[PDB]
Amino acid sequence: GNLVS
Amino acid sequence: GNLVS
Amino acid sequence: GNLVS
Amino acid sequence: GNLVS
Amino acid sequence: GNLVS
Amino acid sequence: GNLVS
Repeated sequence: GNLVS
Repeated sequence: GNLVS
Repeated sequence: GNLVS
Repeated sequence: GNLVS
Repeated sequence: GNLVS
Repeated sequence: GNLVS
């Protein structure tokens, strides 16, 4: 999974 | 899954 | 932010 | 931020 | 997984 | 920040 802020 | 803020 | 796959 | 795959 | 801030 | 794969 990916988290981009 | 992906989270983009 | 940006996510490009 | 950026994520490019 | 990836985290980019 | 940036992540490019």
